[PDB]
Amino acid sequence: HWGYGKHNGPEHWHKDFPIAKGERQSPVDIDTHTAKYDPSLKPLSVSYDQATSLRILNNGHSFQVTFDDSQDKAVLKGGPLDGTYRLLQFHFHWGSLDGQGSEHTVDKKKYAAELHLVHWNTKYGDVGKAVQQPDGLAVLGIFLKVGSAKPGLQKVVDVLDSIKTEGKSADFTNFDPRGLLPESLDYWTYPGSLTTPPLAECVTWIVLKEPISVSSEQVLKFRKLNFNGEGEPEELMVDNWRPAQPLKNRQIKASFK
Ligand SMILES: NS(=O)(=O)c1cc(NC(=O)Nc2ccc(C(F)(F)F)cc2)c(O)c([N+](=O)[O-])c1
Ligand SMILES: NS(=O)(=O)c1cc(NC(=O)Nc2ccc(C(F)(F)F)cc2)c(O)c([N+](=O)[O-])c1
Ligand SMILES: [Zn+2]
Repeated sequence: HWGYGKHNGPEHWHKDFPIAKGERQSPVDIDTHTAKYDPSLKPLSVSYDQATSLRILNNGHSFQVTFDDSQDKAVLKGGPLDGTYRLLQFHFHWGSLDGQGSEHTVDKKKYAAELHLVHWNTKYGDVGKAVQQPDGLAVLGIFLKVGSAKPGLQKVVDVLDSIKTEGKSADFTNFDPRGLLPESLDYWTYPGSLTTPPLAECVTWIVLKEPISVSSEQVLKFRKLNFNGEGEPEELMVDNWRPAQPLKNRQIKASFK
């Protein structure tokens, strides 16, 4: 199946997932001079104090931390969104070198990694229904640059040895995702898609302007994960990012001047 290699990477995905060539695909390059300030946008409302993390897992293309989404415990509201969206999981995309790894770019600048917090619209009842709707998901995207360490990330870093290969999972309770947020919640937003198969065009993207800083030692440990399963030849999990897609007839809106 699909992946990020020469023979099964993003340039191949359209053969199995023809929506890869669709009209609202992600990621995109954010041109800061053509983004449109929109004064009708509201501040984001991030309510994560009651979040219940469950598991951390290596799914063969990234690693994810999952949350209990059976109640309104960790929700995203406001911004460009109508309604309440529940946090389901977060995961990262990263590079083999510090100058690549993010999926979105800003004036063509690539960051070392990108954090995606995936939320789904509770009006649709479960996440499987939400992925079939044009407003079903909201993904909060946060850029990572290399610099000072991020203390709130260290406990994710320290458990990655236990999920090195695809299919491994571990208990990962009492993790507070508020420690992954930058100080400012100013954002760009646009209508887009999942950046992995099935590439469904169901996502309101909210990309934060302010990156978080992580240390070289922290991102190094991402690069030690494996795409392969246990007992298979080692293949390092790096460069699990999709390149920017055509913007087509979309406008990126900014919440700030
Ligand atoms: N956590 S999420 O981003 O919001 C998210 C939600 C769903 N929900 C589905 O109901 N169905 C589905 C879609 C495609 C496949 C297929 F065809 F890929 F196998 C299989 C099943 C999902 O599939 C994925 N996903 O990644 O597939 C991600
Ligand atoms: N970049 S992205 O478009 O946001 C993105 C989406 C997915 N897919 C899912 O999360 N699938 C999924 C999650 C839960 C269910 C459940 F539990 F509902 F069945 C069903 C399906 C993903 O694995 C990654 N990734 O890199 O790991 C990135
Ligand atoms: Zn992602």
